[PDB]
Amino acid sequence: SVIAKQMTYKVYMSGTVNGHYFEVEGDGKGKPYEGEQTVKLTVTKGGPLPFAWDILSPLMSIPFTKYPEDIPDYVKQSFPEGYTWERTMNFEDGAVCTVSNDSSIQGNCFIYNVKISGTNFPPNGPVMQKKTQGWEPSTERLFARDGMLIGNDYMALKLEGGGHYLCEFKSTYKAKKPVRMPGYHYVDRKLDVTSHNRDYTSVEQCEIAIARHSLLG
Amino acid sequence: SVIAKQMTYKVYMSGTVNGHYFEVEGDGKGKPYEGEQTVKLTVTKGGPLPFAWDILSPLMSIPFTKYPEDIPDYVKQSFPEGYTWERTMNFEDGAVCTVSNDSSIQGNCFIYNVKISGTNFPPNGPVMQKKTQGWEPSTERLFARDGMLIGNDYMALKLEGGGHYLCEFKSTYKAKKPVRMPGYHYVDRKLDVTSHNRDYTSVEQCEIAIARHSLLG
Repeated sequence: SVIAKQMTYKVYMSGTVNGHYFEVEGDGKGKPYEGEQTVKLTVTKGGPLPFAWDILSPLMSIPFTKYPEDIPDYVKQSFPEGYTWERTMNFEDGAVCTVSNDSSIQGNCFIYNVKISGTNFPPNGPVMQKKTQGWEPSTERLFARDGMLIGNDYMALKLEGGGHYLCEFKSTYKAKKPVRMPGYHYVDRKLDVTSHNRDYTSVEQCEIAIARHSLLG
Repeated sequence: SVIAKQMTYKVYMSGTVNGHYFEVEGDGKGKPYEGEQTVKLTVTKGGPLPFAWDILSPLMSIPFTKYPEDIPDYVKQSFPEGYTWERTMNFEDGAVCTVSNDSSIQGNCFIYNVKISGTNFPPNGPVMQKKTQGWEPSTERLFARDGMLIGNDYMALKLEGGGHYLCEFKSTYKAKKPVRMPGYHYVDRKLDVTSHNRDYTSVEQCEIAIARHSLLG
């Protein structure tokens, strides 16, 4: 097993949202087998960002998911060779982000290369007016198809003054070598911003991610 | 007590799928506060149906959901006046159904009026070829907006041979008077066809439904 009980990672993010180019670099660590991690992000280009930080936070570490012994762990099995993923984020006011990731390993250090293209955020909307206050806890539905893992997740941003702003995640995770596939299952997650400077050009995040069966049956 | 701890209901369904008209009538009973119910359905017009029974099974009973004390029960509070809902079912092969419900109560019997319009089921697809083998248990994500309950569920039909046929549920539930709105939460469900005749003109189903918060602290 190339995945130690304690691990670090580096994330390199680049892309455009509503035509605004930026780069973010991150240093993370955690306990992959406990589904616990933390990351320090720096906006290295195009900060301060003109859009809500929250739209980037779930793009900056699926090896840090607690899997029980009876549910094959697609992502961890992929190492050392690693995996890629693609994701679409469909926001309820019509905006879309497309994201691609390539993940690899270097000693005790995962390396994530992530690219985002986001468009059609209304200038009106809570993303460009920064009215978001973090994501609700969520549950990804996962199942195996043609040797890839398909993920779906109904995510929701909390809005300044009470309501929610919805975002549908669709994810395709692809190991760079075939691995043992899981059955139909779920991952419960909780993602929080745990620190920031005033303009969110320096940010830290905590995540907890635990796989499980369906609760009923 | 508006809603008794042992209740019956009557379901009246009519609609069109790929232009085929049909009517279904049901007698149900269960324990609304324990999230347990059974129903006996008869296809009274247009039988035998030329499409998989499974696409109708989740359209014929949200009063029968076990809610814990701390999560407001939107649907039970709406009685005796009742509620309406609208649901879209979006299948991954481009098939779609739109559904509308109106519900009320009469003594110890709920009355459900449901109308469905479905189309675009391909002739060699699993619905028109009757290759489906029931729904996976699922989890509906619910939250409050402008006195209404918004629900989203990532559903999956099991197929002959072992894959899945995905369907996205989007639901809007509307109480007929103002009630105490719940916070963001989940309902887990398991729906089984427990008995049927060969052409599915007589069918019995069982359902379990339980509300909760996220599993993570």
